[PDB]
Amino acid sequence: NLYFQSMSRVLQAEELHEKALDPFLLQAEFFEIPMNFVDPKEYDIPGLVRKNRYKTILPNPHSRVCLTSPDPDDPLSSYINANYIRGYGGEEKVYIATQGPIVSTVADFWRMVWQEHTPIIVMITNIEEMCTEYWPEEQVAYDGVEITVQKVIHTEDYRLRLISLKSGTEERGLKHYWFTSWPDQKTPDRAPPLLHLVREVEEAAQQEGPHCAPIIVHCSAGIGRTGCFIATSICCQQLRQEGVVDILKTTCQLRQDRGGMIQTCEQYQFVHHVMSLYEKQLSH
Ligand SMILES: O=P(O)(O)C(F)(F)c1cccc(-c2cccc(C3CCCCC3)c2O)c1
Repeated sequence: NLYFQSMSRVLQAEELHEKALDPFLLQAEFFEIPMNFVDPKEYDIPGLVRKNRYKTILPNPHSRVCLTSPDPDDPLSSYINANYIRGYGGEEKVYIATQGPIVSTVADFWRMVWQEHTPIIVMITNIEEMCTEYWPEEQVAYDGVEITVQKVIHTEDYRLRLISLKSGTEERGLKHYWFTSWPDQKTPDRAPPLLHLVREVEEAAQQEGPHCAPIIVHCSAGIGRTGCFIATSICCQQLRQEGVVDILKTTCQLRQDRGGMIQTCEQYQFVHHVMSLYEKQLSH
């Protein structure tokens, strides 16, 4: 409740199923949630224009990812349009939501991957929408870190890249999930590929073992599709643990961390479609 009054609506199975199919109640609920957008005058940094895809979609200062190398005291070098996002039960830094890298922020994005020890990146972008292609065909170096694409795995809904990151003697692995099945119309029949991605990523996150480093999630602005992916991921754990889903409370938690998380009402309804489907799958 730090930045605005959180709201809650605890849904058991029947209400969840019915709520996903009630666009009139969904829009009434959705448009009562504060966007929690940052006033652009909150940042007064020369050269900042080149770091933002959109001038009104800025990272909330309290949860902003600061790039501490090579100069934490330089407001521009330290800047990236990204926020730490709490996971299920308020766990700190489960995710980082960021905008899709642009030409001038490609190297900044890799500085963030390196700083945070990110083991997983989730990219939600259509092949037609091509975010700047920030990974190499085979190999590239950015600020002392050699990035190598070791393997490309093509599945129906995502391209998985197994990437190696090397700097001096230390080597780290990274899994890059490029999801290509984001739908134009957020109808219930388009929910299974997103649910499959959510489940595949949470299993890969568990395989990292204790205190998994932040998972980076991005789409064009880093709020809409990113908000849907993260909200779904949190609610899948809530459903398995508690037997209920609270998409409203989860959306508020996301907005406190980054303004605008779950951008449209159609995206809000889509999360309900995904969660209603997962509840039916779990029931078996
Ligand atoms: O499901 P999707 O394709 O992502 C969608 F939500 F439908 C959708 C459709 C069309 C545009 C955007 C969008 C994406 C990034 C930034 C913005 C800005 C918001 C603030 C003002 C400037 C534009 C967008 O409007 C999202």
